[PDB]
Amino acid sequence: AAGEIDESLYSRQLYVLGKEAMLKMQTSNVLILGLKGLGVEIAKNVVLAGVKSMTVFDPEPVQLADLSTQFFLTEKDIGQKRGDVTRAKLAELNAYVPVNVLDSLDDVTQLSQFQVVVATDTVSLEDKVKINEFCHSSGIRFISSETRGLFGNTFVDLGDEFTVLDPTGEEPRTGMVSDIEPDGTVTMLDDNRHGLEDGNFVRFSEVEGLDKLNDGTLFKVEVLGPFAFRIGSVKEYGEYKKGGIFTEVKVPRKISFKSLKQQLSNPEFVFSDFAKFDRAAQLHLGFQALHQFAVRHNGELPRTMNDEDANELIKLVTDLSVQQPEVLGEGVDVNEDLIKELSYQARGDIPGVVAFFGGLVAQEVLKACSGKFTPLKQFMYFDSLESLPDPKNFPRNEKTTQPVNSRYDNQIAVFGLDFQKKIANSKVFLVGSGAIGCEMLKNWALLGLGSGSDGYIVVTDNDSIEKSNLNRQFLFRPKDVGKNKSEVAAEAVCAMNPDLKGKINAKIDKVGPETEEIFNDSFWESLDFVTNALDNVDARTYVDRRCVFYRKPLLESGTLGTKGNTQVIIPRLTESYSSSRDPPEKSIPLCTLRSFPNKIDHTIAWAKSLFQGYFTDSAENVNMYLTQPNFVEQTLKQSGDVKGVLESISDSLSSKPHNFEDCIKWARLEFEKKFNHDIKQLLFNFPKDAKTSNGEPFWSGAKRAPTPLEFDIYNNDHFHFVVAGASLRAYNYGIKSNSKPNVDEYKSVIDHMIIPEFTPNANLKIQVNDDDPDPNANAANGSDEIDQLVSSLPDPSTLAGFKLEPVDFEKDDDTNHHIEFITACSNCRAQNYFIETADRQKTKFIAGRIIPAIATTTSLVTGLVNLELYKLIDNKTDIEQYKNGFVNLALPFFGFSEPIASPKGEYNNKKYDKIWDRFDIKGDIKLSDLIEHFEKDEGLEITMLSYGVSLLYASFERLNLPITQLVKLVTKKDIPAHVSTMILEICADDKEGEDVEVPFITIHL
Ligand SMILES: Nc1ncnc2c1ncn2[C@@H]1O[C@H](COP(=O)(O)OP(=O)(O)OP(=O)(O)O)[C@@H](O)[C@H]1O
Ligand SMILES: [Cl-]
Ligand SMILES: [K+]
Ligand SMILES: [Mg+2]
Ligand SMILES: [Mg+2]
Ligand SMILES: [Mg+2]
Repeated sequence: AAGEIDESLYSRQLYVLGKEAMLKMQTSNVLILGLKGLGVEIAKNVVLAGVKSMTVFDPEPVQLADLSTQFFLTEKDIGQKRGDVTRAKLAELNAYVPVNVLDSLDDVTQLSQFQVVVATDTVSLEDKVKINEFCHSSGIRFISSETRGLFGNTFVDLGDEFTVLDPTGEEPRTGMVSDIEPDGTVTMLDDNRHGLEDGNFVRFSEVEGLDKLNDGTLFKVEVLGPFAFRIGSVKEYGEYKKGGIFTEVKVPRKISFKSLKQQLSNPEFVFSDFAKFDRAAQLHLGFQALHQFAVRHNGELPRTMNDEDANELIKLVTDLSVQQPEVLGEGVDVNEDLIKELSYQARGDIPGVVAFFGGLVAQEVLKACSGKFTPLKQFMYFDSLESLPDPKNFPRNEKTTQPVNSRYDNQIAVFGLDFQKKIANSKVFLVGSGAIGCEMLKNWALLGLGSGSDGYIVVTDNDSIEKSNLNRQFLFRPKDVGKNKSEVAAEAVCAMNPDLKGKINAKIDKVGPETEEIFNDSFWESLDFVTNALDNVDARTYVDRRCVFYRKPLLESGTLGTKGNTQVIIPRLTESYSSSRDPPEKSIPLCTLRSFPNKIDHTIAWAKSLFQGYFTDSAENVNMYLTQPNFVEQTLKQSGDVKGVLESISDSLSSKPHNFEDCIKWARLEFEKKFNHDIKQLLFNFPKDAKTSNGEPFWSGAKRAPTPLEFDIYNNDHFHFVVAGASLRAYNYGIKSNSKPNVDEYKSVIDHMIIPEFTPNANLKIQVNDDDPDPNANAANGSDEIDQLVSSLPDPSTLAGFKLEPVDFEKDDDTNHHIEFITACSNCRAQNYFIETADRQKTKFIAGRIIPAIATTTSLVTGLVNLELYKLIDNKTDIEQYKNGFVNLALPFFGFSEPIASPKGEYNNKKYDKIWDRFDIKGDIKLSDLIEHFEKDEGLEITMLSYGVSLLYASFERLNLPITQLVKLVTKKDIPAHVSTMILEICADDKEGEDVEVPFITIHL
């Protein structure tokens, strides 16, 4: 099993961590001490990630209050040992990870069986120090974490010696160079930014004239603006001539950690929130004081909301400040109000805080196992005090926060009973049931959100469960693959908290325009707020627009590998998701794709397009030509690529295969065309020694002169191009004939083919720049030469019943030849242009647009969302109380900012909210009266009334049609069915005679 990773399970996580880090993880034995909510959350993430084994220690009996955040305990478990009852449920998370229970820790030498030891808040500070001393002195990595109500911390001690092998997890930077001067000044090609920072290291390739500079030697970077950097003298290597590519290399970094005992008096802090810098040292003394309080008082924490205990904690912190003078520093007084809240909340057990630290700490465990990413060094403290409701609405005292003998006692401890009841009675829509959705439903189950008679949860997701989902969608099991995500998730969390039984309406509908009959006005209007758990801009933007329309708050969030974000959208207050979006990533120039690739990303895009044309569009165009009597006529109206469409039909029918041998021949001939003849044609038009107008080499920089390929069936890429191409063609034409192709079989067919020789077309123009005109446009064909191709098409009557079967691209079925073809095809073109070839996993990442994902980040971001949710429940209108988050666990880095206020505008002298305000019109008004009323009371000379894309009115004949009739007219005579409201968008002029931006209209039918 050594060295093997199950890519079909770990696919998305492999794109975060890499194979080497996971191989180190699969050798590491982890021990977690304490299996309340914090411990089980950490264990859940580490077991999903795949370590060698997980061992849990917790002999304490389950009590009902433990269920606040321990999602694997049930009321039937009370009195049993937490470790014992949790082991079997953790074991079900990942069959590759054995989960054991450690019965006793009296003998500390047992720790020597483990590589990483995690001490949660069940471990006293006295025991944490003893355990850390044993781990530190033995070479065992040590991590501890504690949560106390809305506060928490983590401590990391990986020993005297630890090597970071990759500090960031980012793709290495690369770039093309146009000069390296004798002093090492490197000039970037054209406008290309290097993207490097001082102190980075690079190696070089293709630098002609400097020979051994390309041998993998590393050079330390001194940046000289964003388009040049310096590497020190290169005189010893020669004299630059031309060419070159730099590649950033991450070098190992040896670091050293101090023990817990040393760090108690002289801590090294990583801050979680730059608005709260000064709180870290205060909380550092406070968390210690809580332990001292417990040793005084028979192991008990301060009493909930108890002011006597709080005053005692403050004195403990004061005394400790004198013993630990370097913590606060000189002249800094104890923040007594802060310590008071810590005392008041010490017993609290809050799902969002547990999820935040569970995700952070589990990732630190994986860093400890692997050397991947930069460990936290060494203390981080956190609070989410902004989550507290306004005491005017929900007073906090010993009466309101007292236990009621329920699983929620330690959330009540913080928020009070009435606030928890308001959570129970909340009405929420969750859009999506994947990674964030599953974690979200778990958090809500622990909150009891929707368990109240007036509350409920709706969750919708049209997708089914797939194997790779299981790595981070922890409510799903191997047996659940193929079932509907939302339905399985709802059932799973109601087992975790039967209080939610019957309160989760699991739907399998896709959210978007086509389901507004389902998600109608009554549906949205009833909601308290909406939570997104989506993975695409279209769905996120659509939900955002509904939330704006219905003025519902929206909780947005996302992850990308180790990075994540949260966004709070509040009606009449903040920007929305849509207005905050970033302009799209610039696309690859078409000439670069078509003729001058220089990165594997370019050859993969090209190969994916060829795949689409060969095996999807070609088949569809045939079927349409055979089925629609007007196809040819339509194809000149619709056009786009008339020449290409008609040629594909003619090719598809004239060269139809009769057996599998015919498909092999076809694929071998396409190999010759794409990787030999077309390349000789390019070189005919642009000889290797050709010059531009200004006498410089045409083939320089981003233009890499290719060499045609001579087919070699022992080259893996040539072989698999033909295998995959033939199999997909055989699929197209319903031919049948092996998962293992036989090289000798294929070789016998190909060996006996006659391969047409290349003859150049000497009258072609190939586009060099995208600014230049397009030689291969419909305008570049001619209205006369298409007739030949049309009349040469066989009439459908000669092909009765003939049908081609189009391929639907599926990146995640490794037996279907899709990624095989794209990888081989890409790599053959990479061979043409001397680009390094890529394996199937990288090709699948790019061609499939897979998003790197891991449960640690998913759980952490979800925790942060639920800390903002508390603020919706209190109807907070102070924008300064909300927190938009950005996280990068690689670093680790945490940043928070208050949301951005909605832009405000003026159609002069009237102030409006450019996002949330609109004109509400009662009734199906006649067009003329609507135009009038804008002049009457809004003083607007309306100039463009549009419904969706079309313009119902434009000043560039005359209508007295009620809007509902007007829309029918211009939308090909369709009848609105369930529509009670209609959104219209206006362009207008103001009383001063000037065009103004104006809010949209709602027609209430
Ligand atoms: N318009 C929509 N309506 C409802 N659910 C949606 C919509 N668009 C996307 N989703 C859901 O959002 C969820 C996003 O979760 P996530 O991306 O973790 O899972 P996934 O897409 O199956 O995994 P992967 O991206 O790794 O294949 C998906 O389950 C997806 O079905
Ligand atoms: Cl390359
Ligand atoms: K020519
Ligand atoms: Mg400098
Ligand atoms: Mg999916
Ligand atoms: Mg997805």
